[PDB]
Amino acid sequence: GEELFTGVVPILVELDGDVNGHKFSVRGEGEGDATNGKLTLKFICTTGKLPVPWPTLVTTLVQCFSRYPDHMKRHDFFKSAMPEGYVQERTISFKDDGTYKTRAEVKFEGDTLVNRIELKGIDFKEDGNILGHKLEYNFNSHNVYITADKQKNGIKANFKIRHNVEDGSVQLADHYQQNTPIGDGPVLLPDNHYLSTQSVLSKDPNEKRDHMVLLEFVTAAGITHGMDELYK
Repeated sequence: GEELFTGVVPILVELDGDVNGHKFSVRGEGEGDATNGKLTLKFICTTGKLPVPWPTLVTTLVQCFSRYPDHMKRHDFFKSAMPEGYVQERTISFKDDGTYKTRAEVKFEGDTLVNRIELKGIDFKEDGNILGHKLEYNFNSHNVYITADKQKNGIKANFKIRHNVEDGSVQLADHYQQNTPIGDGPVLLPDNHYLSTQSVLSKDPNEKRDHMVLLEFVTAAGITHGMDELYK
């Protein structure tokens, strides 16, 4: 629940990936401040060079750090499933290109929130925008649309990421998401709402390994009932 997220929380991220047979690993570390909706992480490709553009991994690499406004806190499934955690699964369909399938478990290991991911990508084009590394190193702002999945006792989400391509075009990545709690504990199943997400990508000038520094802000919105500041 909310009590685990009231301060600054250390984060660890571990990804094992395989895209068109190219195997790679990513590790990240940082901290999250759910009260302000802020995440700061640094990621390293521990196997060498990354075979895909860093931006294509941003969404895969802990929505429990979203800032839910006071009047919406009963719609925060992610924190309600902690510390035991949840499984997050996605299909990410890159328009005119391949598909990522991801499975992650997000849970606390003591004081640390840990996101452990497996990623499998198939059907990518050798000189498409992904395997051809034609995406700009930046990120746009997007909304993540959430709805309850009573039958799986969790949530579904959908959104479309727009990756800037170096030639001025846009590479769409359609996201279909499911989250299911780990274990049988009670959870909060929300009304429809969304997460507004901003991200800033940068580099550590003293880092020689292939890496990504990330700052992210995430707030929940889309429900108005109970927000008295909106009356007048």
